Amino acid sequence: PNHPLWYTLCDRYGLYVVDEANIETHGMVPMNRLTDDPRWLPAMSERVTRMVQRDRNHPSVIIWSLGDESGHGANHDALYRWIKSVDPSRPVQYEGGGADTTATDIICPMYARVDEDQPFPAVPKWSIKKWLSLPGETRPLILCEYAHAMGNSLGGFAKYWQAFRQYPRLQGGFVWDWVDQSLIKYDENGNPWSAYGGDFGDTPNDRQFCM
Amino acid sequence: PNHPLWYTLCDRYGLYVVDEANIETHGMVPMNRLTDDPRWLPAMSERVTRMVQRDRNHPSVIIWSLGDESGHGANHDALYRWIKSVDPSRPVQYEGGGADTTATDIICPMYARVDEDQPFPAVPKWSIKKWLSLPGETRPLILCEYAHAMGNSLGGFAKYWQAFRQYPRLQGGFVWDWVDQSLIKYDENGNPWSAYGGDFGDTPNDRQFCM
Ligand SMILES: CC(C)S[C@@H]1O[C@H](CO)[C@H](O)[C@H](O)[C@H]1O
Ligand SMILES: CC(C)S[C@@H]1O[C@H](CO)[C@H](O)[C@H](O)[C@H]1O
Ligand code: NA
Ligand code: NA
Ligand code: NA
Ligand code: NA
Repeated sequence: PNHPLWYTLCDRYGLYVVDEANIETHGMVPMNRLTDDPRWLPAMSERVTRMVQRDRNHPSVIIWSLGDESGHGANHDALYRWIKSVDPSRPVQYEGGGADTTATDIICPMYARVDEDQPFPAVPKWSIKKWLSLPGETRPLILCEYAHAMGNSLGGFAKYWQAFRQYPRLQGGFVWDWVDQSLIKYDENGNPWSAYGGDFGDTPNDRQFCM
Repeated sequence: PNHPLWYTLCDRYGLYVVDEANIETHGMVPMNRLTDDPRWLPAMSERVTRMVQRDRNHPSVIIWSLGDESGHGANHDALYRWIKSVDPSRPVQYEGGGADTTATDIICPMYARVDEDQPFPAVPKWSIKKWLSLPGETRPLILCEYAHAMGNSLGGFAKYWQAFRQYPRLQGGFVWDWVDQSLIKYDENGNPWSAYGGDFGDTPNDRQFCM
């Protein structure tokens, strides 16, 4: 959840918001180790429930999200239903565990390609065009993340937009991401320069991946 | 319906057969002028019912078809339901009126392209990949006719097969068609040659379109 003024500005200027619970357990092995564990349900529940209690009156918020990259655990299904019960006015989405689990109203993959399948075991990233028509599938698809804009990037961006415009159930996505997470450091003469991972003696680090 | 031995040979050699009623009203304006007219229901009904009565014990017959290029009329709906009632063992298909009407269990377009939409009013031929995922659509898609093999043709055939293999609900199609409808004529010297439309003094004619 963002600084409260963010929603006020989105209400007034006009932007659709996905408001997202502060839950990410990316580094766990497997990713759902905590989210499938009932002992972590209390802690997870408060990150979801308290977000809804704070932000449910903002018109800019159109979609709730259970968090990010925490696999798919029974705790997600429980909190999905909690939101659906408390606030019927907004769809709930969540990408973890393969982007099309029972904890999501929207097929919301990250970095699924337009035409190319990436058939990873357990959590495949189908071509988005293919994903829509999988046997029994009926939901809209909106990429929670796509077109990773790291450095000299956004190659193939037009391929997404051609597809979004051709397929009714391909309803767009959220580019990753808005702003480089570089930090200011200063040389011996006080001149500022942009620093990334590792530049503060931080180790292990993931270098320029913050930008 | 074919010569009765055909089905015997398909039973024994092993070919899947679509058995199709002898109903085609292509030249009507609009195409459904007779098939939507209850006056023509009796004539139509016999072409469907007597086919099913004849061929229903052949294992090679896996799908019933209500005919060809006769638009979509209420008579199709009645006869679709008749077959479903009398023979639940086989899906019923029919392409007329846009290939995805209430008279077909299978989206069965003719000459719909792989990636390119052709958005004709009333009867669009969507990209087959796009067609599968239209809001609310869940049926399998098998082209009743594709890859018109007229003369030096079948360019882009590989594109169909790539899509068939990638998409579960794209379950293939029927090439148009098997054998040139040329007829043997003889010249002044009694030498045989292959003839097409118009070569018998027949007019109006559609020339080489029979091949
Ligand atoms: C590097 C991948 C295995 S994880 C990948 O890292 C990215 C780096 O910017 C983003 O954080 C994405 O959300 C994440 O899926
Ligand atoms: C020419 C189109 C307007 S109709 C087109 O003609 C073809 C000619 O071989 C085939 O008969 C197809 O079945 C038919 O759709
Ligand atoms: Na769209
Ligand atoms: Na990053
Ligand atoms: Na297929
Ligand atoms: Na022909």
